[PDB]
Amino acid sequence: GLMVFTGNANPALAQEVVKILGIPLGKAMVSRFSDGEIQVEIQENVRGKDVFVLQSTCAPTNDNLMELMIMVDALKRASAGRITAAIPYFGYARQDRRPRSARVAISAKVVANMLEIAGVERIITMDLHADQIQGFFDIPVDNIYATPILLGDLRKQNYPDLLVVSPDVGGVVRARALAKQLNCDLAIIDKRRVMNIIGEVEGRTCVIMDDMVDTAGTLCKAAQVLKERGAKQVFAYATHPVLSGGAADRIAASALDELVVTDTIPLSAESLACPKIRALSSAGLLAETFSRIRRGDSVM
Amino acid sequence: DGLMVFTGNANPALAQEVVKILGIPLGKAMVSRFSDGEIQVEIQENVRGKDVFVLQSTCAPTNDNLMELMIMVDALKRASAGRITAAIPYFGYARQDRRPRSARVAISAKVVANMLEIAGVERIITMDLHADQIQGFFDIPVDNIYATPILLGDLRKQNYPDLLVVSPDVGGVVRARALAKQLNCDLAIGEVEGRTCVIMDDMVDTAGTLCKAAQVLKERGAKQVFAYATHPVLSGGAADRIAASALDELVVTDTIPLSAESLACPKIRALSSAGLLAETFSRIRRGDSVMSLF
Amino acid sequence: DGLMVFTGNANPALAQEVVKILGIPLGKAMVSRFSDGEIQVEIQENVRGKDVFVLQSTCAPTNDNLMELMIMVDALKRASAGRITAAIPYFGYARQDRRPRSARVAISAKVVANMLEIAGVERIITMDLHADQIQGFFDIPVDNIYATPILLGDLRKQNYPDLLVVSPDVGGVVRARALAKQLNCDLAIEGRTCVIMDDMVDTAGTLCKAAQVLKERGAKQVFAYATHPVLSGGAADRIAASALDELVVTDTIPLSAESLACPKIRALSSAGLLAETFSRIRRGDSVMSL
Ligand SMILES: Nc1ncnc2c1ncn2[C@@H]1O[C@H](COP(=O)(O)O)[C@@H](O)[C@H]1O
Ligand SMILES: Nc1ncnc2c1ncn2[C@@H]1O[C@H](COP(=O)(O)O)[C@@H](O)[C@H]1O
Ligand SMILES: Nc1ncnc2c1ncn2[C@@H]1O[C@H](COP(=O)(O)O)[C@@H](O)[C@H]1O
Repeated sequence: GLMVFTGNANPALAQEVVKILGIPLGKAMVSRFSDGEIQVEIQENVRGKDVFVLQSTCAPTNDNLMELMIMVDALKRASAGRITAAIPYFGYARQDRRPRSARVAISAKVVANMLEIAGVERIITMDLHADQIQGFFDIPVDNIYATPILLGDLRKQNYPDLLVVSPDVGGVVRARALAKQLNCDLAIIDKRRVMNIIGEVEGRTCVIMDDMVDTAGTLCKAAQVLKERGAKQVFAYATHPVLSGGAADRIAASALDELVVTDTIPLSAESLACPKIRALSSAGLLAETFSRIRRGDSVM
Repeated sequence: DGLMVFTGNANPALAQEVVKILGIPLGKAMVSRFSDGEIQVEIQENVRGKDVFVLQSTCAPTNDNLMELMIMVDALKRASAGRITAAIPYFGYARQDRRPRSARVAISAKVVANMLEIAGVERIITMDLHADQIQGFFDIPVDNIYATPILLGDLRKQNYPDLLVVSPDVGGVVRARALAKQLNCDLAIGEVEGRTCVIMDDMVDTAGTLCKAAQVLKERGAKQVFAYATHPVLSGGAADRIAASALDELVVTDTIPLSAESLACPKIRALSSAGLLAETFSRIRRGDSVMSLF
Repeated sequence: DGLMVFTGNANPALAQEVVKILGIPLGKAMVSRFSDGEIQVEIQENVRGKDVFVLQSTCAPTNDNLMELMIMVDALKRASAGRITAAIPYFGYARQDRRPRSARVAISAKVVANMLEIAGVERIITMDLHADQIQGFFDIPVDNIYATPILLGDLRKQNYPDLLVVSPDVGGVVRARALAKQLNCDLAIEGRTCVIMDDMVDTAGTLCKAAQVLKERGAKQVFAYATHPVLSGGAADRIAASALDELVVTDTIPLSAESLACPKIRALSSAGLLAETFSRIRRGDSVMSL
């Protein structure tokens, strides 16, 4: 019953997922017409099958979302038994509210509604930006943590004298949790009119952990501030390597020693040319989730 | 009064011309991008209880323009707009209106219909919808307006001798004979020598079909060949192949903005659909008959 | 196994033949009328957890046959059917699929799509749907099957001399070339045997004009094939009197008394094609492979 299809966002990652699952990748043309409208054709029988669609909605965001939307409709109309959208990086997640009642959209909610009306029956996502996005859906949402992958690597590196750093006074909650888990010290960076650091950073190898890195502006600003307070090294772990706005070259010039990321969003040719950026494989964690959910489907 | 018109980046010049005719300013909005390319939207004006029309064709880039419309509609809805009408002169994805011999494809135009309704769109205005059945993909009111008064207006103005209407296709003889009956001239699909031939389509994309017909018609001795179409999709080497073709001119509307290479091509002339849209909006606002116009 | 098939009054005989082929009994139901003419339905056996198919063309009397299907679906749903599929070989209201230029009309085919879905229908099976765009009126899966195999089966079965596929209307000239290609014969818009193929026949007006103007101008024989025999308002008389040599149709709509009487009208069984479609769907096999 289990089938897996992919869009163009992450096709290599999907091949690794099905490899582990011991199944072939479902065949589909996912392409464009001459005018740039999305052309999709499911090129095998999906009738009554349990279908997973692996497509992060990373850049180009709207294209990847519409690829997903259209694939879902084709699968629905071809009478798939069940449709799951596996969206490791969730595009528009950062637009989850209207700050100070600004006349903006709650885009994460539009996307939620979009997927539901296309006929998506459940969501799998990774390190979702805000827990509250789960309530934008009236269908089941499974949010998986890539923390094991990242902590796995950080441990292999055996850094002395490890210290977790919270870049801002947001995730102090989560930074203490990480520091408790590796039982090391915690330091916090903040700006009161980035100036203040509480906890001495002097002899420390500092580590920063995040859901995503975008421009890398925060990571790189934090890293300097740490080397300015004597830090030996600064390392950044992040699940989703968005890496827009000349981030790779900003990283290249920074006080940051290394950026470790997941392969949810494949690396640019620029990023692959950047020795400070290194990827880890999220495929095993994805396959394990697909298998747990599949087990549930065969209960009834 | 109460009426407001907004626009994304699909067709800004058309929007400006529409509001000029309406006698109102364009609604203030930032429709932009974040560094990662996700759409950035803020309504920069009060819209509470207002009768809001969003003017955005879902032309290329199709998905970006559709999502701008989606996100603007959400922004407006949450800012408590009284009513939201999507004015989509060119409806992208309209050609995916079925599954051919039931191939395992999407009915994309239905997906988009569902998306707009779920975002909070209450009414649709569109021009020369590729398929009339698309009106049935919606459960909200759909007004399909026609560029015929513009295109026929201009064609009649030209005052061509020995005027003959041609269906380039076969799946177009119905519309073509209706057009022939309205111009009272003969119809070809027929006899052609010595006569000025006119083709009317709702759409022009690559022009491959268009230009082939012009060639064939001339071979059989057509005096001149003219083409009239509402929507200038015009990809990818369309403008170039129209230039190099037996086609004397191609007249279109401005529902899709012309490219640089299309603006360079001296055979492509574009007519404003702005008057047609503005009168439509205006009639809708007063409850007057829209049908009348066509 | 967990498969159940019920019929309304639109096509009882056909449903019995489908069900005979499948090797199962027809589902026990009363589908009838109260004294005032309101639909009376009771499901007279247990359906819970079962995979229920209802076979009902919404041919004339359209609204009664449509309302029978609505009421049956509701009763089945409330009797906890595991799943409901409406098998509607002829889909009534299919010709109302748009609003023409200057007409304040309903898109009735869509009202019907909405009705069916709100009743609890989960999957549609239909035959030679009049406009493919109707599939987009539903947000449930729709399987449109073709009667070409049973029509072409019969056509080849009588080895007509000098066969020529004819397109009568300008509309379906495209698929007329696709038919000719499949029989490897010519296409027309003389002294040959002409076959016309169609989705349906209603008044037979255009068929009969076509048959005449083919005959006037030469043709040996004229034969017509159409899946759906609607055949309303004088159709049988118009056909008897026409240049047609035979009209061949399927049994998705049972022949009225007048059509039965007309020796030019011959009906083929669609039961094997419906029964194969049910099995393939049930097994998860591909339908379009047919
Ligand atoms: N794709 C994006 N890229 C950069 N910034 C964004 C994006 N989407 C939303 N934002 C901004 O980030 C803010 C939310 O950030 P936060 O306060 O950290 O949850 C929103 O108010 C937006 O202005
Ligand atoms: N954006 C597009 N550009 C070109 N062809 C398309 C597009 N969308 C759909 N089609 C195809 O064009 C055909 C519809 O054209 P028509 O036969 O004129 O209705 C279908 O086979 C579609 O798959
Ligand atoms: N039950 C019906 N009988 C006859 N004509 C119809 C019916 N329903 C709709 N129509 C009209 O038939 C035309 C399309 O049908 P067709 O000629 O089969 O393509 C439209 O102009 C409809 O208004």
